[PDB]
Amino acid sequence: KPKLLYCSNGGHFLRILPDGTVDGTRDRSDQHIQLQLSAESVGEVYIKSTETGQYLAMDTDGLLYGSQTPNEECLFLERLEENHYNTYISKKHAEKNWFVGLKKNGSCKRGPRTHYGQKAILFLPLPVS
Repeated sequence: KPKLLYCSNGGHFLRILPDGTVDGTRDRSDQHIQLQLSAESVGEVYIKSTETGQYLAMDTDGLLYGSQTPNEECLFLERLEENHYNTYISKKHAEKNWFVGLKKNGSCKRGPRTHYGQKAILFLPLPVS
């Protein structure tokens, strides 16, 4: 089943627009916030927009963007945090410890500006319903 990824930080939902853009919206009713989480290997996943077929991927500069094709930049390490929040780490830049995160305003928080402990890197997976 598809999910909604909520960021405790601004109380935003992870969104990927068809223009490749990735930000956060508070509108639980937006079509571009439903994603399908795919397990590639163990602890690894693919995050995909059910609407556009876009994959969430992270550039070399730590910027989030939507990808038309599944690739290296699209895998993330899924971590279940003790508080029952999830964290996602770019697999390509794991050694850098670059996370998926959103500012409080809902803007994408760049991978190297993120860090463990931040509220911007804690997501909660919700039912679309």
